[PDB]
Amino acid sequence: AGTKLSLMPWFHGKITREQAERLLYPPETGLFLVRESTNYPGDYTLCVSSDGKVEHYRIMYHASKLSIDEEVYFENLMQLVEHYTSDADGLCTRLIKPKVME
Repeated sequence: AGTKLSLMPWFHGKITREQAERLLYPPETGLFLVRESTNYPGDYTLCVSSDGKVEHYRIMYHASKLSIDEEVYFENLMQLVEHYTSDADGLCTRLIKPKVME
């Protein structure tokens, strides 16, 4: 049993920035994961490989709504990933391929 988010192949839970860097190597544009900081529950960073390195997009919450750009907002993290899977909408790349959680 788990939450929907817990079962999402791109969701790695509480891993560090440095551990994400090792998971997203070698670079492959559009390979991605989301990790959570131990600082605070639901403090997420979307980590995506693009143009030979990892880009890190930290989620913010504004009145409980999630964004990574202060332009486009979502109710939850799964909606955010869904959106950027289909088009870049200003990100460095679409989220093309999950780095599958093991």
